Amino acid sequence: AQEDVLAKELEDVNKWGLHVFRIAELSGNRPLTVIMHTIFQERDLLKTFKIPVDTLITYLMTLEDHYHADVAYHNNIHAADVVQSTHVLLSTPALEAVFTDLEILAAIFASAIHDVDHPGVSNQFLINTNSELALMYNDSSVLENHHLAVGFKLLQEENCDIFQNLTKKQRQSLRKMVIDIVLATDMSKHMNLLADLKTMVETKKVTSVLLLDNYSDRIQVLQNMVHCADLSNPTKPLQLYRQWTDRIMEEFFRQGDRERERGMEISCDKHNASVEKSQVGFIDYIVHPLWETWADLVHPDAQDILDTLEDNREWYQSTIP
Amino acid sequence: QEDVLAKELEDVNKWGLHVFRIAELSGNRPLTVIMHTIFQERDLLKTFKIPVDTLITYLMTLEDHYHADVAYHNNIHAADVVQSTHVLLSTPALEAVFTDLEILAAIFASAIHDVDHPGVSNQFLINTNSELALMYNDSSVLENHHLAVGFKLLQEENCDIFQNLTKKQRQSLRKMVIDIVLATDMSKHMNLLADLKTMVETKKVTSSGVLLLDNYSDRIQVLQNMVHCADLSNPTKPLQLYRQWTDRIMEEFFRQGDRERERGMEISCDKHNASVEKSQVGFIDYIVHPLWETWADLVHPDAQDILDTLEDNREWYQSTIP
Ligand SMILES: COc1cccc(Nc2cc(-c3ccccc3)nc3c2C(=O)NCC3)c1
Ligand SMILES: COc1cccc(Nc2cc(-c3ccccc3)nc3c2C(=O)NCC3)c1
Ligand SMILES: [Mg+2]
Ligand SMILES: [Mg+2]
Ligand SMILES: [Zn+2]
Ligand SMILES: [Zn+2]
Repeated sequence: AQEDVLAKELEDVNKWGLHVFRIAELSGNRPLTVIMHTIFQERDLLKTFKIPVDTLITYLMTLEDHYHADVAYHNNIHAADVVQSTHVLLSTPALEAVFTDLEILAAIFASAIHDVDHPGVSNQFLINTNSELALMYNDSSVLENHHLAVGFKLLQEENCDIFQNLTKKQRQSLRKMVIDIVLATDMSKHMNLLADLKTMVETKKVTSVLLLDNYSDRIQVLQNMVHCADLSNPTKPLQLYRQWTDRIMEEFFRQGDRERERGMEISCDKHNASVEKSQVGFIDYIVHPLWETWADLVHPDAQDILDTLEDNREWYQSTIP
Repeated sequence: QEDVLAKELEDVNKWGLHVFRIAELSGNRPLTVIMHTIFQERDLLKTFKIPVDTLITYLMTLEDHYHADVAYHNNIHAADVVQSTHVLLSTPALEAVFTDLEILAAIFASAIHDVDHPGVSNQFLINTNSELALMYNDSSVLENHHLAVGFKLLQEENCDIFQNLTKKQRQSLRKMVIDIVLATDMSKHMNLLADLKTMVETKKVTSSGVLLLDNYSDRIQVLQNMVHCADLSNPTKPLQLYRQWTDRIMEEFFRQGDRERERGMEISCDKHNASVEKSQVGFIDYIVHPLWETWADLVHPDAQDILDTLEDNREWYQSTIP
């Protein structure tokens, strides 16, 4: 009966605002595994790429295992939500028959692994406390390089190589794209990514659907697409959004509590925080400029997402005065 | 022995230092003694309040992480790049341009720039599905690892030569060292060269022809090209040095070839099928000379003696071709 309700909730996999937190309770805490299996079935990705079903389950569970169950925001539920959101953006009418099967595979895999083994703390925290991770990666996209190293490394585990039947050319190319996509999720790169997206909207070329052309534009589109999915919480129905905020504030406060345990200045402070004002500014300066520009690329496919974000923005603002 | 090395070292400020003899007479400690002399000379120990024993401890531990069994990418190559940078930092046209901190980073970077090199290329490591390429997502694989090793060794007991620096000082130098080492990757050559060409066209300079570099972007860029130049300086040294570096890179390459043929890899590096001579002319013409000429255009006329040797060696190597 739980499998019954689980399978019912999975009927909404193609819809913005899927009940991701319920799917997580109903799956026995395997949102990423169940959401990823259902998406591969939907898009016929097992057959196309000859992925044995048992290998795909075995990898998915191992990766899911490598998201930390004690990090409030950057955990497996978030990875799941990011995969399903890229899945929906990939389906936009303005991009129909634009991306190859291998590019579709790259974007969804990249979404799955994009935050794996996330410690619940910022790049800057890891730089300033002189941690193994920052020493390893020379202070440069430290977390995102790690996510990638981990997401690939897990393919080598027993019965875990989901790409065993791709050609060597397919695999080299998929690898390069996954790396390019996942490094583009570092927020220190947001302003530069959005510049390029604006330029592409401004020089946009369309059919009587979107034309590309060359690897450089296609990759930028995929990079911006997964960044949008990554920052999609404030575009979701408000009950989903509000839970996403409580979780990121918890993680943010746990980090400030560790910076205090150290005599570090506090970036994060649970006796200073102004949650509602911070969310309004997040949307106004970061989240709305990205989604406005994305909506422009795919006009008018994303109008309802954009209307949703604007409503949520107003709601949060309304809590202030 | 301690007398001969004393005297050989008195040439530390000269292009064409007898670096192989120094390695010999120091008991394979050329990076320790060359770095040590340099810090004394430049007065880097008083300026940065470095206890003598800490530098020595670090330098020895740093040098031990160069592989003795790799024919080019070892501690003699790291002693050599260090010394070559130290001389280029003394270019008339760069007089009083860089701070004591920036001089320190250039020279620290030089020293660590190849540490723990396996004697094989980034493309090898990407093709052998290596663990280092897995870790660094195929980007500047070697170069990222050299840095992470260099900095980690400072945390060993009595190896933190930076202990008496302030916190802003440590951040800044850490940043500079990384930008400088990442620039040693040859994949980045052409892009750095174009940028240096840009700087020369639109260059500034006082009435002594001393260059004026205000912002970080321009100064780091110069220190990047300066250490890249030092790395690629072997063809510009006296012939009896150049030849010795060339035999050594050719051995390292032919050994990578062996490691390949073996593993069933397509052999890249091929000893039963290379012209050492023609490959050197090729290398000078397409990479080393466009580089040191452009550098020469920046500090005109100061790099003249250097560019002249480079062109006299190209001529000699081309004379070895029937
Ligand atoms: C892509 O990398 C990263 C890294 C850290 C946080 C995020 N996301 C957020 C940040 C913030 C936030 C909070 C206070 C000040 C500034 C920003 N608020 C939210 C999210 C989110 O996506 N969901 C819920 C609302 C994304
Ligand atoms: C900085 O990165 C790297 C990597 C590999 C070789 C080098 N340097 C050389 C390469 C080659 C060479 C020879 C044949 C074909 C292509 C290149 N010859 C020489 C050096 C050198 O610097 N000293 C001795 C002469 C530099
Ligand atoms: Mg992330
Ligand atoms: Mg190197
Ligand atoms: Zn994320
Ligand atoms: Zn080198």
